[PDB]
Amino acid sequence: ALTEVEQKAANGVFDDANVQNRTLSDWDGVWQSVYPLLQSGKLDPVFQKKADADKTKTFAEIKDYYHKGYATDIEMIGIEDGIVEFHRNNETTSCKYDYDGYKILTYKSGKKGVRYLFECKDPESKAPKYIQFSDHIIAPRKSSHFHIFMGNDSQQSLLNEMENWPTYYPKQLSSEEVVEEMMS
Ligand SMILES: [Zn+2]
Ligand SMILES: [Zn+2]
Ligand SMILES: [Zn+2]
Ligand SMILES: [Zn+2]
Ligand SMILES: [Zn+2]
Ligand SMILES: [Zn+2]
Ligand SMILES: [Zn+2]
Ligand SMILES: [Zn+2]
Repeated sequence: ALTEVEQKAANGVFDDANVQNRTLSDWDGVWQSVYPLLQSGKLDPVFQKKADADKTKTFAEIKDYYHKGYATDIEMIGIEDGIVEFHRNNETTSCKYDYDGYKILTYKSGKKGVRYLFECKDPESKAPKYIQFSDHIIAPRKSSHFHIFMGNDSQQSLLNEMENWPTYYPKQLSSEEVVEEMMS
């Protein structure tokens, strides 16, 4: 359902003038971490497809890359009415996040991506002070899945993080629906 501008942008190619602000509501819903899907072998067909289409890396090497990438103990994330809550160890934290703009990044490959920045200003909240969404979308559209970076140092410290990117899909998807979306 993507305009070809959207299409190329999801592949990391776009001009800075086409990036646009996004509200937190683009991420409304209940989301499952995909790390447990990795840890149970259910994402293995993704890693094997990528391994078979690339001469430089083996299945195990791709699997280890995404094991590092997806690792997190935030199992679920719920987003609604301006509030993000993070599920961890049978407890949640939550905050009403304020939008703080976006940041356009150029990866070492030459591909580009956009991070959408939010900040918690609730002295009562125990949620992360800074979060960043990144989901291969650069202008308003309901997200299909997202990477999130979370931290309590600064937004810049998050901008530096390129190895760990907890990734989330809608709760209702089965592991096979997740695998199918990932192979596209
Ligand atoms: Zn620019
Ligand atoms: Zn090797
Ligand atoms: Zn709730
Ligand atoms: Zn509502
Ligand atoms: Zn919970
Ligand atoms: Zn991605
Ligand atoms: Zn790190
Ligand atoms: Zn996708």
